[PDB]
Amino acid sequence: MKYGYFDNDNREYVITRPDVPAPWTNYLGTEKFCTVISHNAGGYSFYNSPEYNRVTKFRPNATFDRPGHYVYLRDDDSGDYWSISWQPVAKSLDEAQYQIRHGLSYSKFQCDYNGIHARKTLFVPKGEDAEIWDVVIKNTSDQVRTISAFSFVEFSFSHIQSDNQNHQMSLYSAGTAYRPGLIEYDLYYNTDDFEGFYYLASTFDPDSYDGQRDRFLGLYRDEANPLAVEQGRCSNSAQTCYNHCGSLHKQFTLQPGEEIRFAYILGIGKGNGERLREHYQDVANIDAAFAAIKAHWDERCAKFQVKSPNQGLDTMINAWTLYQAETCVVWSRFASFIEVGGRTGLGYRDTAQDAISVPHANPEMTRKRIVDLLRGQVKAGYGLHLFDPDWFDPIHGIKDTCSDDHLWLIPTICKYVMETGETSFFDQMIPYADGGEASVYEHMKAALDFSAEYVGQTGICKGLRADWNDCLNLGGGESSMVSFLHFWALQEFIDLAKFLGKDQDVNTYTEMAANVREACETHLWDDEGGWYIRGLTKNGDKIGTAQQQEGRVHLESNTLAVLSGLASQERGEQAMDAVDEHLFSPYGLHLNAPSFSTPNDDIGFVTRVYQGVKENGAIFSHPNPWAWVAETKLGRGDRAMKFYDALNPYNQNDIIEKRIAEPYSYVQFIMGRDHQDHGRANHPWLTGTSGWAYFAVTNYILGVQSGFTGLSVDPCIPSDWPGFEVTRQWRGATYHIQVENPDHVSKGVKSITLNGAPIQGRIPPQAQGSDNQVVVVLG
Amino acid sequence: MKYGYFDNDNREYVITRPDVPAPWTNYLGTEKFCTVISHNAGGYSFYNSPEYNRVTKFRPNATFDRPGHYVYLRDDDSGDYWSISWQPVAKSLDEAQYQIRHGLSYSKFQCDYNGIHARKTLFVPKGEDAEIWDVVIKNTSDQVRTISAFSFVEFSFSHIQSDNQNHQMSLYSAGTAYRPGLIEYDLYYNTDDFEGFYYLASTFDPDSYDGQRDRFLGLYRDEANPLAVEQGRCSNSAQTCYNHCGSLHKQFTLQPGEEIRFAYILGIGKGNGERLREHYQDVANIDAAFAAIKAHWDERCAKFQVKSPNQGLDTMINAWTLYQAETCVVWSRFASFIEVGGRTGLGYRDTAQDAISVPHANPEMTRKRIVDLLRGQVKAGYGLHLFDPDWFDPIHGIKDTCSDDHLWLIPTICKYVMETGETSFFDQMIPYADGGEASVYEHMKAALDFSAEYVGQTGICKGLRADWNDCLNLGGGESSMVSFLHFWALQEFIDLAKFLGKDQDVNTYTEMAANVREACETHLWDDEGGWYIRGLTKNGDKIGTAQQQEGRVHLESNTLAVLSGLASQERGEQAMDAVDEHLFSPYGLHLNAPSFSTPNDDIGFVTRVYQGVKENGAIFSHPNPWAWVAETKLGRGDRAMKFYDALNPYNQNDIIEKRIAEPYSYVQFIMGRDHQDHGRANHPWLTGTSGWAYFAVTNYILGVQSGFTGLSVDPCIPSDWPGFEVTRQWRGATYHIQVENPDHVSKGVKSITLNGAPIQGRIPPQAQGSDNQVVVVLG
Ligand SMILES: CC(=O)N[C@@H]1[C@@H](O)[C@H](O)[C@@H](CO)O[C@@H]1O
Ligand SMILES: CC(=O)N[C@@H]1[C@@H](O)[C@H](O)[C@@H](CO)O[C@@H]1O
Ligand SMILES: CC(=O)N[C@@H]1[C@@H](O)[C@H](O)[C@@H](CO)O[C@H]1O
Ligand SMILES: CC(=O)N[C@@H]1[C@@H](O)[C@H](O)[C@@H](CO)O[C@H]1O
Ligand SMILES: [Ca+2]
Ligand SMILES: [Ca+2]
Ligand SMILES: [Ca+2]
Ligand SMILES: [Ca+2]
Ligand SMILES: [Ca+2]
Ligand SMILES: [Ca+2]
Ligand SMILES: [Cl-]
Ligand SMILES: [Cl-]
Repeated sequence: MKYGYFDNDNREYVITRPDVPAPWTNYLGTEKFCTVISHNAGGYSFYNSPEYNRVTKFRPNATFDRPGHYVYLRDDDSGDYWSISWQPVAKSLDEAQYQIRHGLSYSKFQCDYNGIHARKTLFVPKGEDAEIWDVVIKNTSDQVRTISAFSFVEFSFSHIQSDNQNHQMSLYSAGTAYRPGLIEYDLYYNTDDFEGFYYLASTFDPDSYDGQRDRFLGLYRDEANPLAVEQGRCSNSAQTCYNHCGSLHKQFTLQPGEEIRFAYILGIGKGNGERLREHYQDVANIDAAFAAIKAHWDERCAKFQVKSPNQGLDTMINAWTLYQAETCVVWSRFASFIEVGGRTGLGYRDTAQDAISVPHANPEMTRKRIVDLLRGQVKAGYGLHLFDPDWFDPIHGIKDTCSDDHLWLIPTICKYVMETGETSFFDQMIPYADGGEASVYEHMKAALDFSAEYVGQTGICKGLRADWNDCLNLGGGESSMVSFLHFWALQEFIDLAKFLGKDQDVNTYTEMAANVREACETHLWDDEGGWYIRGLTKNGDKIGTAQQQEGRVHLESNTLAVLSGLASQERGEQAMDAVDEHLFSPYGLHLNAPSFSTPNDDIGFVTRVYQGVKENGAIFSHPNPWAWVAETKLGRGDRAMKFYDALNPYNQNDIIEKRIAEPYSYVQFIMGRDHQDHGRANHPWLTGTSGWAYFAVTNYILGVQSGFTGLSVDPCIPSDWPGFEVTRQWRGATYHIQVENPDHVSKGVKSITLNGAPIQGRIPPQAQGSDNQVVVVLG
Repeated sequence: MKYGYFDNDNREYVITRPDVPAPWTNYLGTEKFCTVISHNAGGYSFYNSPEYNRVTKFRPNATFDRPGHYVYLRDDDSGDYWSISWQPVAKSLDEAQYQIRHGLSYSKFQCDYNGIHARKTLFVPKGEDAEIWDVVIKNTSDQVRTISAFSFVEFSFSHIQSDNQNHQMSLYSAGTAYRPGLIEYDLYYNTDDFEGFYYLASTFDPDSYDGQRDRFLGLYRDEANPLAVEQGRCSNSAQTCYNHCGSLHKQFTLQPGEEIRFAYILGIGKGNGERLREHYQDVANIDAAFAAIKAHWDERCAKFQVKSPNQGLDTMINAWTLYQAETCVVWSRFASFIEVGGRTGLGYRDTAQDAISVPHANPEMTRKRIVDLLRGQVKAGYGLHLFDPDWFDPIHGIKDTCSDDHLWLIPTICKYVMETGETSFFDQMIPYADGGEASVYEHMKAALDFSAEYVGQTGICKGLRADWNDCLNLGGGESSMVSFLHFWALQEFIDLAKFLGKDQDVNTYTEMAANVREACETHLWDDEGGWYIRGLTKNGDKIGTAQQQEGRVHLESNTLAVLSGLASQERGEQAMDAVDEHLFSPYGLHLNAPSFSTPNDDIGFVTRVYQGVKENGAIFSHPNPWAWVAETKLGRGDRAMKFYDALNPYNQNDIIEKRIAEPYSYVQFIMGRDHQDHGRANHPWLTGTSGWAYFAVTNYILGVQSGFTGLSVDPCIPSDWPGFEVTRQWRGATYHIQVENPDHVSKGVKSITLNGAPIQGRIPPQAQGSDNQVVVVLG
């Protein structure tokens, strides 16, 4: 079963029927004002901080996703009414035809019902902290029609906790006032004239309005049947206290075939509403704003485009996955339909990894996030697991420290400089979260040294509070995952030190890496099973061996052993063969097998989690891309693509009855084989799987990698691929790459020509604005 | 407009139409399991801790109060369905007749619709941690009817925060399993077999069941139209993860006039569901449990009953206000439809005051709360503003300390001993919250000494974080309210010291009281306005003077000046005349006038609050009873009764269009004259107004007071009252008091006879079980 399809030409996902088994969302905004909106217009907006500056309310985890940003239409001759989005009125699907087009930073809602065609485009324009509701109403019937339009949003008390509880205070913390075409919402206790005021404006001069939720909706009614809409007019309510809304109404008379256009604007700050309602009265200004949003992503998408034999890969890499990855970098991970309160700010390992994915498209935000992370690192070398970057914009103990957090930043910083060429970044002085300062370079060394310090007697990194797996809590125990990550970070740093001419550091960290490899190869390999163990408990018991009944094969240890470059080709192939044989499923790779069932606090909370769920035996998406990278390093492109195709949301467009979640978005996890709902995807959008998938495909499968001295092209693809093409923008120059595979191999470059001339090795960075033809022949 | 009436004979409030402008709630439970239920069966249950052991979910502050504890009925011949409570199905009120009877610790729901009579009684039986749903269905039509019944509750993830957010974790934290007539809900991460399991059972053997919320309700449907109910059968769902519910269904065939009875049971703990569903199959056990709940309150009500010329007073004192006050003592203040998360445990000043109200009816719980408060006091003498008594069941700094908290405990402890005669309580050793221990007596002295230490250069108590008024934040500034409270506490302690023969302490605290009175009479009286000021800022500027434009007359300072006994009769009368002239309104006494409008942090947050709202110029109920007491001390009974009648919810039974809130419950505050909604009552049930109102009427208007050596009767009533009668149980003996007012005075006892013999002064405590005739003649 399917509910829509991908429109490649318009870079939009088209939902043809709104009765999807779950809300399929999209993100509006690219700067500070953000809206998480569903295909049923449910959702909410916030400014900068989802926790402290929510703009409109949201009642989560319910059968309906309300409230939202709704436009109700009413036939004033019959009294019939419906919404442009299917919900909340939910007019029969046998009578009304709905369509939703989710695009990059905008969503188009359409409804054709009983002679009236209506369209509503919701998007947050660049340069403003507001959301435009571009509405078009057309009379397609053969008679004159009189249609009234009503808007609705329920204003938030701003702090999520105040919307959910402590109403003894929040119910008396705000008020509404009305001015022509503008409902002004005042957060009475917020003295800031910008952040302390919200508004809902209309480009038309209203016939009626409502600022009080209880008056617009009415007693014993909700968003599905507002009293104001049913009766055909608002009550012109506005006062201090209780719950507030933004409802503006206007009646229109339409001749047959006639259409009208107007807009509603939801925004923040005094003065802006009056200004924007006037500005957008000239629809050309709305079209210009929309064009700017299209340009924003056209510019980003153009920097990396691929044409290959795999349509699913092309569709996702050329738009959707780039989009999802950058959304994570810009908006972090705490504002979705799943993350709706509590945690806020930046997750250290999350943003550290996300930031490695799109420096080619958004170097400015990538740099900003990297600086945020460096400011969030303590002198000891570790990172603050969860923090608000605004805290350090010009601290927990070791007990709350996760062992992997800080290490992820090394490869990311190196990649940022490789991509931008901003070598001076390493000399920038950045303060530590707990006092003092150091250059970016020294911050990196502090991280590498920390992991060398916190090891066990055999040289394996301690797991501490938790490693990448939040449910693997070893403390004094040791993590294979962390040691492999340490090795990867060390390899990256060594290359940097060589490039910078830091001979002393090259020797120091080459020696450190050598010790890590020796320790891992000696202690972490299980020669009976043929794979790498997950780690060891504080008591020295190995976790993940061939003789255990639970949790024998783990995805993190085996994939990272290869991704880091630590494992030999021989052990790498066998370990990954174990991954394929025991963890692969048509929906992707399971995190571990068999699932844990016996509580064991020497291992972690994972042993107390349902089988096939979350960290315990489910298909946790994030590490899947690590397997793809591992396979490319082993030179097995067909294996890598098998894994890619299985997890690619695009290929599950017609199995929604099982998947449930958006076919254009990677999710946190899919129920594993041990759970009856095996196949059901959970938590779309804000997962690091997106950035890693993008990074893995672009840098390893397609094999395009920026470097300190040049651009490398070393693909690992399915042997049956005749070749592929990639357009890559790097440091202001364009590289038109054509890969040919006449002998049908998977990996191995026979020759590379730059503008007709054969070259050896990397492609040196060419002049700004230059266009270069790169032909790579495999063999 | 009215929506119901008081049924004095059955001690119930009868709601005749369910479309009340707000949810009118009741509290089920008297031990550990509690349910906050509305007249539309909306609401939730929790065990001991509302914050960490919520049993069923609640989506607060919305147009509908859902979810709840619902029973859906369906005519299987037509497919028509409705709920016993009006909502959530909301069958037309022109077709169905609904009635709700809220009683003491039970609620009766009734629905008569199209030939079917249905009744549902919800109550938490003593001795069990569960809620019984006693259902009776009767076919009143002239034909055979086939009716199916379905239950519904949405199980909570237990921690309120987990229901509201962090679903990335909570959605996978529980599961359901089914056994005959029992849906077992497992909080997977809670290892306790009792607290970690909930259930919904039926006395009947089900035809179908549903443990998954999404299957019972269905896609794009909610509690108003569950798919299971519409189709006439559940899907027999049960699994781990996602949202869970407790739905059990059974079809019944009823001959004309035939009726059936069965029950649903919502509860906690493994093993209990299977046991109780069997136990209640014998309806006699349900009736016995209900009889125990009736006995519980009959015993309590009988200890103080009044018969006077004022029906509203009698109705409330003989049942409703006693009920509300004890509900506060037992369940604290953090579980209502307003308090739904965040704060939990005990508020120091709140429980300290509440505990003075019902020691005659529930001495055990009163003692328990007093011990909780003593354990929550630090060596310095002050109390922890908000704490969980379970923490100290065998700490903030001075910056978070409120200046009044600890003082309220003195009069309360003295009253407890006067009431019970447990003089040995003073010698009990109780540990301080921050280490060390001291006798109850010494704990009290530590509190009194603290307030003598923290004073300004003129001898007035510092306001610190805040005094009784949470929005009056003076810090180094001084509070008139605190000094008056200190004087009251000192007077109470001095009497105790005298009684115990502690001569040294008598002299010490008599001297301390003398200094407080001199300082207050010299510095706090405004001789231009004729009242007591509210306090002084840290800079020495008086707050509440005749020359100021905002906040001239305050209720707290003027009432407490008299209640404490500090003010002279002359100043007391004039100050209270200012209260009457400037603060009285038909809805009660305003807290201050004029309202504040200019932000002034030297005074407090009250200057930043909307006018006529909350602490800024609204009718804050809590201090109103203080005015009643003040008037009785001045001997003006008519004035006291005028204030009582104005605030008495009972008298507002037919002005619901303005009041909105329950006419049987005192509320936190009523919108003041400065707000357009003047008259609207907010936050019923959990307000200290109830305990204070009960204490004020019983001890001062009716004038019945227990003492260390005897019972006192010194009433202050309206001069036109011919007299009144009171039945008082004290220390195991009954006192049948008859007050006669032949000369029509307001206060002043001419004679008192005990069993026919004239006596002078207090009535000595008589023998256990004795019945005594007390005749008091005023004059
Ligand atoms: C105006 C306002 O919101 N006042 C409330 C006050 O009534 C309440 O007692 C306190 C509890 O912490 O919070 C706020 O101060
Ligand atoms: C099983 C489970 O609930 N796991 C989650 C984990 O996925 C998440 O990353 C972490 C965040 O603090 O909380 C829990 O550990
Ligand atoms: C935002 C967040 O806390 N994401 C975590 C991620 O850091 C962790 O690596 C992974 C595995 O446990 O689970 C995700 O939920
Ligand atoms: C439970 C609670 O915090 N109740 C407070 C009470 O202590 C305070 O005396 C009063 C006046 O500010 O306001 C109530 O909301
Ligand atoms: Ca037409
Ligand atoms: Ca404001
Ligand atoms: Ca160019
Ligand atoms: Ca009949
Ligand atoms: Ca359990
Ligand atoms: Ca007796
Ligand atoms: Cl994730
Ligand atoms: Cl209150």
